[PDB]
Amino acid sequence: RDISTAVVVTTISDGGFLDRLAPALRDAGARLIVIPDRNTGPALFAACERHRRLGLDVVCPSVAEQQDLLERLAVPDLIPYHSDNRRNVGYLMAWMEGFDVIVSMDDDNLPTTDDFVERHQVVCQGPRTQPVTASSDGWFNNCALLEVEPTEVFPRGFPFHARPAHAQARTSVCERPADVRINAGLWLGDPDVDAITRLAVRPNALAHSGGSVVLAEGTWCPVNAQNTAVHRDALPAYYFLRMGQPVDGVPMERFGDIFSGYFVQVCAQHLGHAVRFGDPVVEHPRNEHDLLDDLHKEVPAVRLLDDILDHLRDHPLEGGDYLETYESLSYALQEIAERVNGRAWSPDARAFLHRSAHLMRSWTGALRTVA
Amino acid sequence: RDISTAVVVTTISDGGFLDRLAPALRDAGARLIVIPDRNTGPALFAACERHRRLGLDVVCPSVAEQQDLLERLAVPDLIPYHSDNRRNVGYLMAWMEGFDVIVSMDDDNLPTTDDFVERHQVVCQGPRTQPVTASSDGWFNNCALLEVEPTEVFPRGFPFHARPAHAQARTSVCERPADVRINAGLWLGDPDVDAITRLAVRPNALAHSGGSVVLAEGTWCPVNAQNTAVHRDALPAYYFLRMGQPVDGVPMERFGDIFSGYFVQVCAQHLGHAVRFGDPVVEHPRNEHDLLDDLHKEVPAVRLLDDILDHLRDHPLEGGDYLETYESLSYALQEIAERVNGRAWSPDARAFLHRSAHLMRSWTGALRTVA
Amino acid sequence: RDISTAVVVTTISDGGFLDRLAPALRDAGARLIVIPDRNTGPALFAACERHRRLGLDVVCPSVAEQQDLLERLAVPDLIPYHSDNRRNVGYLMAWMEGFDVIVSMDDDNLPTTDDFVERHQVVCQGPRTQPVTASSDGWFNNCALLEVEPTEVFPRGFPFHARPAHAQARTSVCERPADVRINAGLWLGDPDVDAITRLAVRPNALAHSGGSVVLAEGTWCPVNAQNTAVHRDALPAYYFLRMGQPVDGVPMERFGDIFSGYFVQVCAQHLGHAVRFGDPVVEHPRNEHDLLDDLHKEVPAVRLLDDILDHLRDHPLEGGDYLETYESLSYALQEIAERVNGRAWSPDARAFLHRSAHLMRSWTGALRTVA
Amino acid sequence: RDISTAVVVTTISDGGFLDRLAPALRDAGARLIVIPDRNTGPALFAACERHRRLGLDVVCPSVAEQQDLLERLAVPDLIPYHSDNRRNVGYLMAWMEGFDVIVSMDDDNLPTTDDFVERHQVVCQGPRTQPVTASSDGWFNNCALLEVEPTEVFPRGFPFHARPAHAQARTSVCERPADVRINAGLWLGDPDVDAITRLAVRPNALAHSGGSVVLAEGTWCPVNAQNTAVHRDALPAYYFLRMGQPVDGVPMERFGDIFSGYFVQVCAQHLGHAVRFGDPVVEHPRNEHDLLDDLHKEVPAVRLLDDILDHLRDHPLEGGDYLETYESLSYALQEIAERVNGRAWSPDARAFLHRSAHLMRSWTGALRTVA
Ligand SMILES: C[C@@H]1O[C@H](OP(=O)(O)OP(=O)(O)OC[C@H]2O[C@@H](n3cnc4c(=O)[nH]c(N)nc43)[C@H](O)[C@@H]2O)[C@@H](O)[C@H](O)[C@@H]1O
Ligand SMILES: C[C@@H]1O[C@H](OP(=O)(O)OP(=O)(O)OC[C@H]2O[C@@H](n3cnc4c(=O)[nH]c(N)nc43)[C@H](O)[C@@H]2O)[C@@H](O)[C@H](O)[C@@H]1O
Ligand SMILES: C[C@@H]1O[C@H](OP(=O)(O)OP(=O)(O)OC[C@H]2O[C@@H](n3cnc4c(=O)[nH]c(N)nc43)[C@H](O)[C@@H]2O)[C@@H](O)[C@H](O)[C@@H]1O
Ligand SMILES: C[C@@H]1O[C@H](OP(=O)(O)OP(=O)(O)OC[C@H]2O[C@@H](n3cnc4c(=O)[nH]c(N)nc43)[C@H](O)[C@@H]2O)[C@@H](O)[C@H](O)[C@@H]1O
Ligand SMILES: [Mn+2]
Ligand SMILES: [Mn+2]
Ligand SMILES: [Mn+2]
Ligand SMILES: [Mn+2]
Repeated sequence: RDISTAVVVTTISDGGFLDRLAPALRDAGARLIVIPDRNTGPALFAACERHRRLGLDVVCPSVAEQQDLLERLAVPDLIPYHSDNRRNVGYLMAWMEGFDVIVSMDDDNLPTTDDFVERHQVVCQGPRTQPVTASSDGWFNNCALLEVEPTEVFPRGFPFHARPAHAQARTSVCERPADVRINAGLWLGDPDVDAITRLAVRPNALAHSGGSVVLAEGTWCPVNAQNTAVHRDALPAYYFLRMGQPVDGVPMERFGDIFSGYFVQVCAQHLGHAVRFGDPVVEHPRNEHDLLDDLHKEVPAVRLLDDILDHLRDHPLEGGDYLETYESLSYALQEIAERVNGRAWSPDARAFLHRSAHLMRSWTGALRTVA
Repeated sequence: RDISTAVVVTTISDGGFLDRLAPALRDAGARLIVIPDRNTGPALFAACERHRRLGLDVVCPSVAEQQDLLERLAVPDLIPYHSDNRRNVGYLMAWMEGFDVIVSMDDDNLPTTDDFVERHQVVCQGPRTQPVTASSDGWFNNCALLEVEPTEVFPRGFPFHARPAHAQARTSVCERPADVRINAGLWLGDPDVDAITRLAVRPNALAHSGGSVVLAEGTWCPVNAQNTAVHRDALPAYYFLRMGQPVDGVPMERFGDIFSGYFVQVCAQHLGHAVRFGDPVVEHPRNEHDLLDDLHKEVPAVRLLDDILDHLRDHPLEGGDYLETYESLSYALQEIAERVNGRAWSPDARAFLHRSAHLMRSWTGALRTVA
Repeated sequence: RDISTAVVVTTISDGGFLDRLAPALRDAGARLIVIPDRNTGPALFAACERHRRLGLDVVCPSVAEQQDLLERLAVPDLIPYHSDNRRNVGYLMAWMEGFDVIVSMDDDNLPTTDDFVERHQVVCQGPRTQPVTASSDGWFNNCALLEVEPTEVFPRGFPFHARPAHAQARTSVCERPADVRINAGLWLGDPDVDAITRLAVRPNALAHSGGSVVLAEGTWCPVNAQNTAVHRDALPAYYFLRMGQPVDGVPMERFGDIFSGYFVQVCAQHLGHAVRFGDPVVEHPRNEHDLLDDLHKEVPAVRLLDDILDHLRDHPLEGGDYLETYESLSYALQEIAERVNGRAWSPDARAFLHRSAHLMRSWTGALRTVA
Repeated sequence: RDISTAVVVTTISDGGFLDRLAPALRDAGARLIVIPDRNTGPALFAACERHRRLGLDVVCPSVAEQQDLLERLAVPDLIPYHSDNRRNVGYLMAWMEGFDVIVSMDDDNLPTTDDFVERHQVVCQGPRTQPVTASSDGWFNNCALLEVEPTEVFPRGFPFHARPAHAQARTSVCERPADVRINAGLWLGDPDVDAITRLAVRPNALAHSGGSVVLAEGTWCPVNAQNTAVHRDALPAYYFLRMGQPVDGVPMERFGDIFSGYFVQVCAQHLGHAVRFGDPVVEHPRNEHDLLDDLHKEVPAVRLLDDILDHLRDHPLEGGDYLETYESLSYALQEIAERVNGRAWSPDARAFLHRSAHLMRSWTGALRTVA
């Protein structure tokens, strides 16, 4: 059977990134779902049509076409505008059309090898006994698989409480049954670190030297949405969380895929599935960012992430598939919002988990409508 | 059958208010459930024991006894301390002990007649054809039943959008079947107005001249918790909402009973029940308050109340009893939080309804545990 | 003896208000300085030219002409756009051109009599023995000069702490030397009350029945900028204060003329000058406003006004003219910002008085440049 | 020639740090001024008396003695409690008593050599031709004088915009006249980096390998208050800035010595004086800190520091001594607060520079009172 792959990219650029992204996608026959926004210029639509007649199966639904679909599914207020949260439209469209693989990318992640789509098809491998990687502290640093200067770094969304003692953790590999459903490809150039790390050492990923790994049950690593393949069964749990909720009056941002990466990861391991890190590797000539503005956006989420990850360890989930498990996860987040203690847990911070949980069940309700 | 009545009062005073509250409660054999807090002095416990040996069936469970009960019901974080929200403990205790009538009062509401408890027993009257009062605009002003100087006023929690045109509304009385389950007694001296009205005209309620009324379906009026009797069947919907959630960064307060008054009211009319206003009347020598501080607390809730009340009109509910209806109301509030539009509906304002809905279902879950 | 009058109005309307404002100004030969903004449509410029051809000495400098003037005076950042603070440009222009009387008005205040300009010329009367009105509590309610329904009201900016006991205050009139330099004309229709009063009673001013008064030293009343004449000597202290400073994170608005009215009033009394209230009376068909939004804007300033007014009584001022006295007042506000105590005096609230003081001295610095 | 040295430390510890701090201070006959706070336990007072009997000239004035002193100098509200800002009391006391050298330290900075006081006496050296260090980019990284693992770091308060291109900057040493008035000793163990750096790489200072340098005019480096000697002439410009002012609603902290270090540095260079970095080196077993809480406190100041430093380059100062120059700097900060542009410059951020400027002049006013 032929594996179908759909690449999802939301962007506000002029479409010039298609010149380097299309070749690997066009040669493999994969579909590219470009999600524009209201603040997206008309040059993107002209760039999609130019690459469409070059052989690329690219679609670029206008904001009017996106809103009509979301209104038919009784979720007109779920996905906001002027935000990269609109990539959920691409997730939904690729899921309705029955694609096997959904590859989430940004407009500044460019494949480096011809087998980019083939490597991401590993999420359709199925269960089989394979070498699995476990860590004594329950955390794995995927940036250790890369050659990074000037010093060692951690990925964005990695819990800070476990960073100092992670160097003494024991990494072991064992032959165990595993079912890879999420494949987080690595990145060269500017690695996916938080604004804290980028402001401190300005890391530069030189090469991919560690190969690929599959994480065992209990070993976690943050998964982003800039070079990540998700099997269609696991896609219901890959909802990009809506940002903007204030923490002590400071609205959070840039962590929509940090939560989605951990949410689909804890849902996968509950269902006997695993997350893979490594190939395919992409180039990340990162778009220009105000690093102090990125820091101001991420800190509200960083202040809560360690506590959320700690409570998720002690909260067992229920469900037979990803829809039931993700909805069970949403109820667990509401229980965590009331038991967690900390100086950063103001009433607006606790209410952030409650509104997020409602939006998660609103996302699953839309998927159950098309199904 | 003898009707059982339990009066619930949470306070941080020294207990001197018992000298005028006990006579009407003691002569009727009603129980008084005083709910202290961590910021409550020991003089209250000595005042309860002094009145207990005078004939009053008064109980004053310590914060250790309250927390033990709430922990046994799997709700240790539901009711916060240093807040008048602890009156929910009195609601829960009176409901577990099987009291027919639950009368919510404050420590500055003093009965004026000997039949205070007997008048509040009207919530056990049952269904019968009685004169019911309807208004063309769907709103009733209970302060019009009082002689107020220097001008006409509206009760606290009355929607502001309907105040200017309420004078032209048509009030009609018709003989219809009604089942009174909530009785909001009126107040003399300082009436229950919002800080806007109290700062503007400083109203003084002189006498109760309008008698008593029972409101028909579609006619609403805010119900407070300072002189209100609730039948035990309707008590599950009388949960005092938790305050402190910020609206555009400003934490709301003083509207815990505004929401509970409207919530139990919309739940009652869905179940074919009605709300009564009038006797018994109490004196309100209001405690000393910083009126500008009261205003700063109420404004965050005032900015949202009109929109919430508008959407509740167009949202039909489900349920066979008050537990099912209140839980259905909690889900309706979450749908309203995403459809409502307005300048005051910041992400923290929308998340206020989501966390409140979770706390409402957490309150119903505790009632289902003892049941 | 040849008195010149310039009227200052800043607006974002289409200029239709000129149809009822021009006749009284055109017959008296007074100049109208209309200050447009960036959010002002082009119809206002066409309305000014249409009325200019009818005989009205009206000027309407574009935002480019305003910014060039403010840049030549080394104050390019003093006056913001998208704000009614731009009336300070009109204050500055009328002062540079040597006008004797500067009448501050809004686009919804319309004269009711033909002698509108002549009555406002009372600020050029000079010192003389005249009936002077004093109050035992130090406050005068100018709304008592009007017939107001449905109840008695207080003007916007009146201290709330002195309202309840003001009815017991003794009002006496004596023949004393006085020099009227500020004349606050009254308003029919919608009186100038705060949002607290307008939301509570919705006042309607029927007629001007109390005549005119001149307040003694030690008797204060807030002076707005919608129908107020200021002598050119007192104009340097009439700087419309810049709004937007947060108080506990809540930005203040609608009180720029409340401070300017009190500031020019305490400066005038220090120099032996007085404030007049009464004629000329204008009609105020108030523009449409979101009253709950007006409340949310005014509360931050209302929380601090009573304390600021109390300290201005204890603080003696220095200076020989309005420029020196206004600067001395600016330093006094900085001393008050550190000695005042209260729950509403967060660090941002105290810093509001410091930035306001610098902007006051920046306004006087620009006036010293043209002089 | 008979040089007096007073060490200033404010602390809430139990006084155990005196065991390792007294020997170097006691052998040199220097005075130790310990400034307790309201949240300081009584064990500190017992530790000071225990070390006083051992020969250490240590004083520990109670909060009542501090407040009496600050009240006599007409500055009772300048220095808040429950804050390390109370070291300004120690700065004031050491200045009133005529000490030549004022060494600012914290309770976790411990001398490593016997000549600790003698090395800090370099601020009494006077003008002479000496090796002076200049940098092409105008910045010097004093952490480059240390052996730091695992990677190169920048000191706390170093501008982030100049960090990437600083490696390409040219460092030259020339024989020029210089007058050292501030000597910033270095620190082993935990270096003085911001929370961004400490969270990212967790630096560890191994040894002092770069020697000592004296910076030229136009070469800046942040100066902290944990191991810094200031000549008594330069002490008036060393006022520890008061924290707590919100930036976009987020109160700043931990940067009181970042401003004081830059302020005393720009004042010294205007007067022909210089700043020295190097010996004496102290050990810094840093007190336990919540690093994410340190980050949440520092970000508000980090968002504004690069812009403030850029404008201080363009702003010329006036004055003959440090008092006149510091006051001239205070007025310069007010001009900068209105001309600076950026996303982080909300009204509360601009007003922070205005209230800080008034507090700077309030500090100089108290110094002019004792003089
Ligand atoms: C931002 C976070 O870090 C990393 O990206 P990081 O290089 O920082 O961020 P960028 O790669 O610059 O931006 C991520 C994507 O968001 C798109 N985008 C930006 N603004 C908008 C907008 O207003 N609307 C829409 N529809 N799209 C928008 C942008 O074109 C790009 O495809 C990644 O791991 C993830 O993007 C993650 O969420
Ligand atoms: C406040 C609102 O307006 C009206 O009251 P309004 O006279 O303003 O307010 P009060 O009658 O002064 O206070 C209401 C009740 O709250 C209690 N209370 C106050 N502070 C605390 C505290 O920290 N803990 C606890 N456990 N109790 C507290 C107080 O003793 C009294 O019984 C009424 O309609 C309702 O109380 C409504 O919620
Ligand atoms: C507003 C306060 O209450 C009372 O007025 P109140 O009827 O509420 O307010 P209005 O009369 O509706 O508005 C006051 C004036 O502000 C102008 N204005 C409104 N928005 C803008 C804007 O963005 N830019 C500029 N340049 N002008 C603006 C408006 O056209 C009118 O001339 C009075 O006492 C005083 O105006 C006082 O300041
Ligand atoms: C804190 C900043 O970073 C670096 O220190 P950093 O190790 O972080 O901070 P610490 O050395 O832990 O604390 C600095 C000093 O503040 C004192 N302190 C802490 N809390 C209080 C309090 O509530 N009141 C008073 N009076 N003192 C207090 C503490 O005992 C110690 O002497 C240095 O460069 C500077 O201290 C700088 O200001
Ligand atoms: Mn990117
Ligand atoms: Mn009360
Ligand atoms: Mn108006
Ligand atoms: Mn330290």
